[PDB]
Amino acid sequence: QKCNLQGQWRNKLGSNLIIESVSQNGEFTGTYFTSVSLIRISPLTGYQKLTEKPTFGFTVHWAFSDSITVWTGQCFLNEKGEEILHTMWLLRSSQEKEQDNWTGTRVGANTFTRL
Amino acid sequence: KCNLQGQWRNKLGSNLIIESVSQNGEFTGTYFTSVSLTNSTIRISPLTGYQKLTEKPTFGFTVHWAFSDSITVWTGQCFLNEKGEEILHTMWLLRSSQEKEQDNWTGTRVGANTFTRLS
Amino acid sequence: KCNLQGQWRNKLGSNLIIESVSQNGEFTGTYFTSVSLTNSTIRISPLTGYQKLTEKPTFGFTVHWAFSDSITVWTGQCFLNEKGEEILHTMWLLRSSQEKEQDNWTGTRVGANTFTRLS
Amino acid sequence: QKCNLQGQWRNKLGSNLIIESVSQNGEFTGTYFTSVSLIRISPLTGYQKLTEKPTFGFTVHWAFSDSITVWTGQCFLNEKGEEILHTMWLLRSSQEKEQDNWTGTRVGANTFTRL
Ligand SMILES: O=C(O)CCCC[C@@H]1SC[C@@H]2NC(=O)N[C@@H]21
Ligand SMILES: O=C(O)CCCC[C@@H]1SC[C@@H]2NC(=O)N[C@@H]21
Repeated sequence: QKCNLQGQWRNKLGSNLIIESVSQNGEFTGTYFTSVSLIRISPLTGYQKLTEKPTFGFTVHWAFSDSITVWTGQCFLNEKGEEILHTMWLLRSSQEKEQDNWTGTRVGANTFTRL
Repeated sequence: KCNLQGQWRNKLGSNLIIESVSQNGEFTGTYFTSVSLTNSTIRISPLTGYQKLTEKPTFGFTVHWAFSDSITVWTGQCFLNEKGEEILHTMWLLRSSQEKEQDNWTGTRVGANTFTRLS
Repeated sequence: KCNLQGQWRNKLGSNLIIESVSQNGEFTGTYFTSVSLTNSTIRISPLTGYQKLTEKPTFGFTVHWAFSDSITVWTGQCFLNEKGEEILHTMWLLRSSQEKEQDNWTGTRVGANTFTRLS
Repeated sequence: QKCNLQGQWRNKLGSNLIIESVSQNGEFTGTYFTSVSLIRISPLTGYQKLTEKPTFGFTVHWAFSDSITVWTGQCFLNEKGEEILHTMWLLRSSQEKEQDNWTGTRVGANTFTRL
């Protein structure tokens, strides 16, 4: 356990984060399955650092919606010795007009643990 | 619709280049920041993300800084302004690498930037 | 130092008025927003907050919207620009009232605004 | 238990939030005691809504520091029937120059429970 993000993860909302083999340069791909909404299987792409307790970020391209979410976070080993992802996210909604842009960005935080 | 391809700058003078956009909305490119937290030499850094292929597309991307242990993500939407020029309204989160879990709370900065074409 | 007292506007046309500043940094005033989530009639709403009484003061405040169940908080810093005019750089969180705990995650919007004096 | 914010609260960082009697118009005052830093007793001022499951916000004026934090959130009764504050916050640090403003705002989330 050294925070190679590869594998399946869940958050408290019940969403599933599936991350593939991390490339030599830290790039990864995967799949996001969400139970909440403002059933979707959506692709993601991002990067992780190659260090101990890596930082990372990724974008989910929500299927059948005009929204996008980005997450960024860092992986740590908790007190019980297990890997936890601490994240914060921005959820962008599509606005009809430029003047409505101020309303288009939600923010939040979630922790992921392994399935 | 927008064409996120090409070169953009923000008010800080940072340069965003989107190299290619695929039919699934995925894109790749580079980011050259005019500002940093670190005292290390800034270098061009890679990015990956997605856009919607719609009118006034939303998009998001991650920059994997080549010169620090940080990561930044942006998400935003492209509009045409009054003059009919393309503008990307974005907000971003900058993650710094913390030493221990107990310091996690200090690790995330937030901000906004608007990108335009090079004048 | 800045004098946060008086009238300010942001790029959306919203009007921030700071009525008074006490020696402990506490201030009160009102906010009139040019934009809202609701379709209800916008009305002037009260605010309370604090500034540092330093050069280039940081500050924060909360607006208790009079016409909705939302709350917004801003925090920022005052600088002098190139022309020697006062500017407040802020970021804000807008909390909307959610029906149930399970919807909490949808409840917080974020953004940035800069405020200047009335021209 | 109907989310009158009055009383003592703690978050997972071990900070203490002390909120006084809420006024007729929803305004409140109080005191914030933090264990983390970038011992402080600091004043706060803010407002709560007068509704069920009230939203709220407040500013803490950190003693002996040039920083400010604002929180905004909503109070709910959890599954065990107890009051929880779900919050997000912006922490502003004082920058030396206008050009450094981009680096001055941290963001986060915390949940408070009663002491
Ligand atoms: O110093 C680091 O650790 C990485 C560089 C951070 C650059 C930040 S990220 C958000 C903001 N927008 C930019 O044009 N650059 C900065
Ligand atoms: O509609 C509501 O529920 C309350 C009005 C929200 C106004 C928002 S808060 C942040 C942003 N800055 C402004 O000048 N007004 C909007």
